[PDB]
Amino acid sequence: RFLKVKNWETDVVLTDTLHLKSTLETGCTEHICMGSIMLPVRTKDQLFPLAKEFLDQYYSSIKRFGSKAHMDRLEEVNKEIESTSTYQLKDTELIYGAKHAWRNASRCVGRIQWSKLQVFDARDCTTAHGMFNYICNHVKYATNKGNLRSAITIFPQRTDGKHDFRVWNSQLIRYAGYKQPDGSTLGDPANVQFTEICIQQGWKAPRGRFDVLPLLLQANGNDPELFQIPPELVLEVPIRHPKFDWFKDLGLKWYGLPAVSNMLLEIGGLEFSACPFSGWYMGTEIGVRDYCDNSRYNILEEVAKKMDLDMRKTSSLWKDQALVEINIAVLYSFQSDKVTIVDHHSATESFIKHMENEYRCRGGCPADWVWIVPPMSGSITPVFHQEMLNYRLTPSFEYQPDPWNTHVWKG
Amino acid sequence: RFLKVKNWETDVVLTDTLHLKSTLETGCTEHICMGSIMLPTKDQLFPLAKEFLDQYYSSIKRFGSKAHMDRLEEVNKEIESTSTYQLKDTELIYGAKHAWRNASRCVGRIQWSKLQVFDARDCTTAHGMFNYICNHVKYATNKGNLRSAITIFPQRTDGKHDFRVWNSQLIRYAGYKQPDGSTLGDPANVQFTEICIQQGWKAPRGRFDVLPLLLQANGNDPELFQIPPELVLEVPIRHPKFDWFKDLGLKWYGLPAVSNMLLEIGGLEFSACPFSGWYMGTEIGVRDYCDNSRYNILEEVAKKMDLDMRKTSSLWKDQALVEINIAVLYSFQSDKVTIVDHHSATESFIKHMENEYRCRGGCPADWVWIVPPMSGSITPVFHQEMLNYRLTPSFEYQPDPWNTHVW
Ligand code: HEM
Ligand code: HEM
Ligand SMILES: Cc1cc(N)nc(CCCCCO[C@H]2CNC[C@H]2Cc2cc(C)cc(N)n2)c1
Ligand SMILES: Cc1cc(N)nc(CCCCCO[C@H]2CNC[C@H]2Cc2cc(C)cc(N)n2)c1
Ligand SMILES: C[C@H](O)[C@H](O)[C@H]1CNc2nc(N)[nH]c(=O)c2N1
Ligand SMILES: C[C@H](O)[C@H](O)[C@H]1CNc2nc(N)[nH]c(=O)c2N1
Ligand SMILES: [Zn+2]
Repeated sequence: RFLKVKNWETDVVLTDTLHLKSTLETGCTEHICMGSIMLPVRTKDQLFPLAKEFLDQYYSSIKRFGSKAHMDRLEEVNKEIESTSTYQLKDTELIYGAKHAWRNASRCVGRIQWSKLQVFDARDCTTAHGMFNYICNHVKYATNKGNLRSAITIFPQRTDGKHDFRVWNSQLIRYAGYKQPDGSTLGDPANVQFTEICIQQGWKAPRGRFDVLPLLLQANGNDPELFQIPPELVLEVPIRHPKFDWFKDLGLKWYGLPAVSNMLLEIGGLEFSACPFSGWYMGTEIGVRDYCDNSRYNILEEVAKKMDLDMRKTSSLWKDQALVEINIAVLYSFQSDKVTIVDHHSATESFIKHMENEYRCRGGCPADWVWIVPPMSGSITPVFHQEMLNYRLTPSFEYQPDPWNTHVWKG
Repeated sequence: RFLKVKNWETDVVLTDTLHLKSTLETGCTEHICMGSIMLPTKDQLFPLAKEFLDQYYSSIKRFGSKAHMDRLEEVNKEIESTSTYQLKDTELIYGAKHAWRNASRCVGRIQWSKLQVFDARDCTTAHGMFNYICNHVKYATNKGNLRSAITIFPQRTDGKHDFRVWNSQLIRYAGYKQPDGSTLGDPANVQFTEICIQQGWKAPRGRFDVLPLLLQANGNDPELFQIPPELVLEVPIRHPKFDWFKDLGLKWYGLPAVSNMLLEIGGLEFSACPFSGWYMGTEIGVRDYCDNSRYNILEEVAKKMDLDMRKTSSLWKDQALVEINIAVLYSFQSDKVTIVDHHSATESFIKHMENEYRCRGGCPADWVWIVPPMSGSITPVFHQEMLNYRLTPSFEYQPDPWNTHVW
């Protein structure tokens, strides 16, 4: 079967056939759409079909489908599964798998880059100290003094679900939040709970507005351990504005390396519960969400104050106006310091070209419109006008519960 | 089966049960979500009639009463005998209101119960339709203090006698493609504009010519009527700071009035049912003015602001976008014509969702349409999970009449 998506700005119509390879559920049914819902120990049983699916895909990608090499590898994995209940990936399969999970990530606007990804194989890691060293090297390599390179570090796979490797941080680099006795928050309100766990675990908190959190690392199902990332490895950018000289005196900065550490990578049925990955920022992630969400740094008021906007009625669009300035500042700052960043116009335009290339070469590109459209200036970006189809392909990146809700403490 | 929606800004969780009364299909499956796709007999009719009358009689605290049963009885026998039936005025009014209440793409539904319903079911000609529409326009406009309204022409019969308003909205600006290759006026309406001329409209060939109405009564060929200019309220667009803004010579109309939809009540189909409220500022300033396939004015405005147009990363589009939108709102407010900003509207809609969950057990909402086309994440609806499903009575999209009509 064929499915058409239309672009309402251009009238370009594309045809999707890739959706036929879809497996996991969407959350939707014929009676309900769950498109805006944020969240809508395997037996040998289910495992071999998932392994076979993956290896069939891998072998097709290299033009070796049905070769003796393909067949030998199927047989090898088959035996390993029946014998050990699991199997190990070859390096080439790990690399391919990790690239494809990014390629398949329907909420990611940055996918034009999916084929350039440095994969760090960390499957020999055994301890939290070992995990710390791997993560430092990833941060240093990815940062590359502001000339950001995409990277993923892959720690050993799940075995019985009692021995998981986890990075407790949601991102490698994030700022502490501290709830004060008066109800106000200092630093990032998104990180208060994780901050509290770190304090509990022995972190000495500086208690400022921009304290880089320590890494909290769990190896082999053991209790996690704290480590401070060497400060010299943490690239940061002071935020200033090209025309407003008072913008610097708001005291804002941000880190250059966006690096998601809480997701689960699934490859051929195997589960990698610690797989920190990083790229570079789109300006709005910082300027819109991190700075201007009410539940975050929430700087809209202060910025509009300093701009002396009319703040008494919302229909002055003072918030919208402050919002643009802040985002100019973010892009300006990163550019001036030579730290890789992309604005939401360039990123979305690039994504539309990627998406069309994908339809032509692959027969589709699953995409989640709710996430792909930037959180400011929605309709003046080309993705707003692009119909998208959302479905799940593996290899994939999945949300998993925060580890403090599940971990069984050893003490 | 009982489903939760979470607001990620406030942590408020609501429980949706109303979806279980959902009837129509979404376009989505467990395998593919189509949330972003714009368009995804006697036996059939009695279930539909019954379902409606059951909820009507429930709404008036008289479910399972004799009057309930007597009407179920009466409509029952009227269908078997006539193959259709007629709504009581009370039912028509209740259904029209609920069609709006159920409109999953409408952010303005806090207003749903204040809707003036004009029963035009006695209409028989295009002139009659014209008369009804002028009255609607004048009533709704109300010298700038806008009032919501719908006018309901006769229901579908054998489908060969449909009433239709060929216009997509009651009031829109013409569009003419040029020898120059470019487009004068609104590019959205080029096609409709040519059909008007081909049907006899003498077009003035300007940038903001109010289109004539093209009305189809009783399946006949449609006819042209100019809305009395004095009834079409327009607003000159100026800026509270930039004096030069007026020199762009931008204007918009005060009355948003969708005229191409199909209203379904209790299985009956009302293919001509123009309805109107009042604008959210972004509809004009973000979409009408700045869409690249619309008036597309960003470049000209940015130039007047002398912004750095060298590079996308200076956010000059974004800068000019805000100003343009300030100008729309400012002008409407100055001239005393009802308008709402996206901040106020979305805040109202969060309050409305609350009410609906509490009093009805849910509220169908399409996030892709509800979140404004500018400044999304600084409005509360961005952070609000919504479930989208189809309830009846409803408004439904219908194919442009010219692709259906035989002359
Ligand atoms: C190269 C630069 C990149 C840019 C500009 C980019 C852009 C984005 C943006 C704007 C989002 C939504 C973020 C949000 O609103 O929180 C996103 C989400 C995502 N991206 Fe990309 N990305 C890039 C690299 C990557 C890489 C290297 C991977 C994995 C290998 C990746 C996988 C994802 C996933 C899994 C999500 C969803 C995260 C979640 O559900 O929490 N991204 N990306
Ligand atoms: C009271 C003032 C009103 C406001 C501020 C309002 C707001 C909106 C907005 C912002 C949209 C999205 C339209 C677009 O972006 O093109 C919308 C769509 C819609 N509204 Fe409301 N609305 C109002 C009154 C009404 C009334 C009176 C009805 C019906 C009686 C209604 C039913 C709908 C329907 C059916 C759609 C979707 C139209 C389509 O799919 O093309 N609206 N409205
Ligand atoms: C690799 C990469 C590149 C780039 N430009 N940006 C990123 C950042 C990814 C997102 C990190 C922040 O996401 C947070 C903030 N809101 C949702 C939360 C992540 C999340 C939460 C939930 C509940 C589900 C889900 N799928 N994802 C990562
Ligand atoms: C009553 C009312 C109040 C208010 N504030 N605004 C409105 C205007 C809403 C609709 C006018 C614009 O809709 C056009 C332009 N883009 C989509 C098209 C309507 C449409 C098109 C298609 C293909 C499907 C669909 N459901 N609706 C109406
Ligand atoms: C409720 C809604 O799904 C939620 O707020 C989403 C909307 N779109 C998003 N888009 C991106 N890129 N990131 C997000 O966190 C969200 N949040
Ligand atoms: C493809 C996508 O569904 C389409 O562009 C939508 C997005 N959201 C919208 N939202 C509103 N309110 N009105 C629209 O016309 C659209 N267009
Ligand atoms: Zn869906």
